[PDB]
Amino acid sequence: PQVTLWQRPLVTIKIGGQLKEALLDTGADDTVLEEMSLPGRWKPKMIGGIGGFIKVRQYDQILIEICGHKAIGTVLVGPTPFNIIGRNLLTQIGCTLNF
Amino acid sequence: PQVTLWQRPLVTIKIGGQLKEALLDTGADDTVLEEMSLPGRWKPKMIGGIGGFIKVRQYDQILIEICGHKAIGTVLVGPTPFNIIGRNLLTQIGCTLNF
Ligand SMILES: O=C(Nc1nccs1)c1cccc(CN2C(=O)N(Cc3cccc(C(=O)Nc4nccs4)c3)[C@H](Cc3ccccc3)[C@H](O)[C@@H](O)[C@H]2Cc2ccccc2)c1
Repeated sequence: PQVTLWQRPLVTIKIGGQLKEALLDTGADDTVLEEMSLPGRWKPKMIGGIGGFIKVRQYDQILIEICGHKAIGTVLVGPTPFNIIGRNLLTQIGCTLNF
Repeated sequence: PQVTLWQRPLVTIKIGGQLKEALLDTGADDTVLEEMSLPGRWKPKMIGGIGGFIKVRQYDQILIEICGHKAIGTVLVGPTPFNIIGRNLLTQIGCTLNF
């Protein structure tokens, strides 16, 4: 759908049998999700943002349905204020930025 | 123009007589530029990012060319690692997110 930027672009995602709300985020290379339970294995990782670096658990390849659209990729779970869908999944649902 | 997100969506801005590149960031409510020489005076603000919070100078009423497009807005200048243009200016250059 087309989404204007007068408001945060949040979408509903279902991950892991749970529904979440997440921000669509063109500056983020990676999807980062607030602490939640996934089944399976993960790797420790660190990413930086404004403010600092956080240590995060890298899970792949997780199925996520974002709006209607299914995608599979790496998600990282950690101490983020908000669930962020970054460009690794945005490419997968065909998202463009248009001005 | 239409950007796909296989790379980071970078644009040239002209800000304060200086040419820079910045990231078009739908997740960022506020535009934050690395420290630079801006005239005029300002107010301290803090904003929060993913690794915590950063303290920045707030200038209002700043002219930016972002691609061909002039906008006038609030710019925070401070300890970011990238120049981010956020939704306060994105909305002025008429940016849409599309999937
Ligand atoms: O993959 C990532 N990093 C990797 N590291 C290594 C490999 S990959 C990664 C994934 C998600 C987010 C980010 C880090 N990140 C942020 O920290 N901010 C804070 C931000 C940026 C700009 C403005 C504001 C703002 O307006 N804050 C405000 N607070 C109060 C009022 S306004 C906030 C938000 C997201 C956000 C919003 C609210 C709370 C928390 C975060 C941006 O929207 C993101 O795109 C991105 C920007 C960025 C990108 C690269 C390096 C540094 C910074 C990085």
